[PDB]
Amino acid sequence: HHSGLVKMSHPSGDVEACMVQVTCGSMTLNGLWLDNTVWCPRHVMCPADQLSDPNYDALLISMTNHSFSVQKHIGAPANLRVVGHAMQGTLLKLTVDVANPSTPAYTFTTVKPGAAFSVLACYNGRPTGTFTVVMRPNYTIKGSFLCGSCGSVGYTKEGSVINFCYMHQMELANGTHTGSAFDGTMYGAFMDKQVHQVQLTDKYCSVNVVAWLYAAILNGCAWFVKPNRTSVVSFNEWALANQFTEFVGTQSVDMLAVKTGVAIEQLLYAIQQLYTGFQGKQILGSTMLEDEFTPEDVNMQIMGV
Amino acid sequence: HHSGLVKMSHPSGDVEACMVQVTCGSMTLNGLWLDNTVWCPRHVMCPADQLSDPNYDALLISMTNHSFSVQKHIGAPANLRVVGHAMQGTLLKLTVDVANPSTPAYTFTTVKPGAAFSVLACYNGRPTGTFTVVMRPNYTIKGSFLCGSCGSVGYTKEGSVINFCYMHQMELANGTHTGSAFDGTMYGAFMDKQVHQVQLTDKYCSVNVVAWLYAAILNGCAWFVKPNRTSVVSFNEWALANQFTEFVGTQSVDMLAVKTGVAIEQLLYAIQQLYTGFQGKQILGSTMLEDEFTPEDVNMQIMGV
Ligand SMILES: *[C@H](O)[C@H](C[C@@H]1CCNC1=O)NC(=O)[C@H](CC(C)C)NC(=O)OC[C@@H]1CCC(=O)N1CC1CCC(F)(F)CC1
Ligand SMILES: *[C@H](O)[C@H](C[C@@H]1CCNC1=O)NC(=O)[C@H](CC(C)C)NC(=O)OC[C@@H]1CCC(=O)N1CC1CCC(F)(F)CC1
Repeated sequence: HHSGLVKMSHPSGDVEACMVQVTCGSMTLNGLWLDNTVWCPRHVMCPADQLSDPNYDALLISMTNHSFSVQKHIGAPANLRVVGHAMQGTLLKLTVDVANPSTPAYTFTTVKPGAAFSVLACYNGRPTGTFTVVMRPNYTIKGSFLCGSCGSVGYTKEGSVINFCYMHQMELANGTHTGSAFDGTMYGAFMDKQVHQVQLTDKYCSVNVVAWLYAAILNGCAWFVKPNRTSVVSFNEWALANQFTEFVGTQSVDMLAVKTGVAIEQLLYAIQQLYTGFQGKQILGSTMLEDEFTPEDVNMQIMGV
Repeated sequence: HHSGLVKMSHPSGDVEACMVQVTCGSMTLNGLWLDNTVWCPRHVMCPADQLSDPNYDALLISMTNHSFSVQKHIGAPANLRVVGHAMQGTLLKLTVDVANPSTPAYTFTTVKPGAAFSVLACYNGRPTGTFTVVMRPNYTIKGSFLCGSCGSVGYTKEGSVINFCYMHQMELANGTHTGSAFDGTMYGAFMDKQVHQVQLTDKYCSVNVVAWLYAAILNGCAWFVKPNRTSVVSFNEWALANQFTEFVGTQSVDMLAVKTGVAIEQLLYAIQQLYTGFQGKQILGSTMLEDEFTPEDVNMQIMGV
C-alpha cells in the first residue's frame, strides 16, 4: 500500500524568472534578481588560485561596478548593467539599473533544522532541476549540486509570497551541502573557503519521525502503536543520549494526533522501541525510521490541509 | 556519505503557464492549454451520480460548446471561450478561441515502465506542487494526488521541448495512481470508471536497480561487487521467477559500466544475491534494493552528463 507521500517541491516558475548568471573575471555562477538587486555568493570574486585563504574585504575593494557581468537567459533575455556593489556576509548585493519586472512578492527568512524547503538548481543562470530537502540538525542538506551550481536558491512559499531561505555555496566531505541565508550568514559553523572544515554530527529529527509514524497510521499501518507512553520530558532526555533531536510539539503535530486518536507520547515510546530494531517488520515500506517528511507534509499530502 | 541523489523534477514554469481550470456543470478539474486546444479528462462530463457506468458517447453528444467553462488563473488571467469539442479516448479535446501565448515547444509521447517523469500537481487550475515518479511495471505511479487533481500533467523535457506523457485520472485501491497518455489511452489495462479494477502485480525495475548499484560504486560503496557474473539471458530467466523486470541494457547503462569499470553482468549477479538479503549491510543508506532512480538520473546527477 502506497503512503501517498512523495518529495513535493513548490512549482518553480516564480523563482525561475528571477535567476541570472553573474560573472566576475574567470568565475561564473548564479544569482537571484529581485527588484533592482542581484544576490550571489561572494566567492565569484575569488580567483580559483586563492579560494583557500581569500581576503574578501580586499577583493571587494578591488572590484568596480564594471567588474561584474549580469545576464538573464530564459524567457525575457537581458544584460543587466551593475550600478552598485556591496558585500553582506558571504553574499554580494549588486545593484542593477533595471528592476526585475517579474519580481514576486517575497521575504527573506532562515530555515530551521527539520524544516523543508524547495531548491531550484541552476547552472550558468539556467534552471535545470528542482527538489526538496530538509535542513539537517548539523546545518547541511542532502542535495544534488555539481560544479557551477552555486547561487542556486532555496525557498518556501506562504500563499503567493516566496520566502527565500538558502543560497547554495559548497559541498562538504561527506557529500552533503550547505549555503547562506540572505542575511549573508552561512548555515551552521561553516565558512565559504576551500579548506577542511569540522562537520558536526547529524541527528534524527524526532518531530519528523513522529510525523511519519502518523502518516503510517493514516494509511492503516499501526502495528507499532501500544498503550505505552513516554513523556516529552523523558523522551528528550533519551534523545540526547541517542542522536535524536529533542521533540518540540506544534499545532501541525497536534492535528495529526486528533485525526488519528493516537497521542504524541505513544509515538515517542514507539520511536524508542523501533530505534532498537523493527524486528523484521516494515513501516510504509521502510525498515528504518524516516525523518525527511514534516508534520506539514503529512497534513497537506495525506489530509489535504 | 550522501550519494548526491535526490528526486529531481524539471523546472515547472513552462508547464505552469499552460494549466487551466475546466468546469462542466457540477464537475471541475484541470486542463492543459496548448495552442488553441485544451485537454482534460473526459469524466468532467459525468455527474458524480453516474461515474460507475457512464456512457461517455452519450454524454459527449449531450454537450454543446457552451457546456464547458475554461479559466486561466495564474500570471495572465483569462476566460477562454470554447468553440469546439471532441473526445479522444479518455480525454476531451476542447478548441478555444485564443491560442496560449505561452505555449512551449512540445510533443506527446508515451512513457515506458521504469522511466521517470515530472508531475505538476494542480487543483482548480492552480499549480500546487511538483514531484517526479517512475512508471511502474504495472502501469501505475506512486504519486501524491487528492480530490480535484485530475488533469494534472506529467512530462519530460528534451532541450527546450516538453514531452507530455501523462494526464492524471484516478487512484487505485492500493494508493497508487494512473492516468492517460495524450492519445487518450489509459496506461495499463485501467478504465476511467468508478468500479473495482483488477490491478496487476508490480515488479522491481531491474535496469534501475543496476543504475542504483552503479551510483553506489560511484560513491565509493562497492562491497557487493564480486568477480562473479550472471549473463543477461540467465538473469532474465531468473527475473521472471522472482518479480523482476527483464533487463534491457542501454547506452546510459553502458556509460556507467565504462566509468566504474564494473560490468553489468557483475551487478546482475549482485542483484540475485542481494535479493536474498543484505546480511545486515547497507547500500547508500538502504537495506533494500532501490529501483526509483534511472540510469539517466545517475549519469546526470552524479556524473554531470
Ligand atoms: C559553487 O558552484 C560550488 C558548488 C560545489 C561544487 C561541487 N558541489 C557543490 O555543491 N562550490 C564550491 O566549489 C566551494 C567554493 C568555496 C570557496 C565555498 N567549494 C566546495 O564546495 O568545495 C568542497 C570540496 C570539493 C568536494 C569535497 O568533498 N569538498 C570538501 C573537502 C575538500 C577537501 C578537504 F580536505 F579540504 C576536506 C573538505
Ligand atoms: C480526479 O480529480 C480524481 C483523482 C483521485 C481522487 C483521489 N485521488 C486521486 O488521484 N479521480 C477520481 O476520483 C476517479 C474518477 C473516475 C471516474 C476515473 N476515481 C477514483 O480515483 O476513484 C478511486 C477510488 C477512491 C479511492 C480508492 O481506493 N479508489 C479505488 C477503489 C474504490 C472502491 C473499489 F471497491 F471499487 C475498489 C477500487
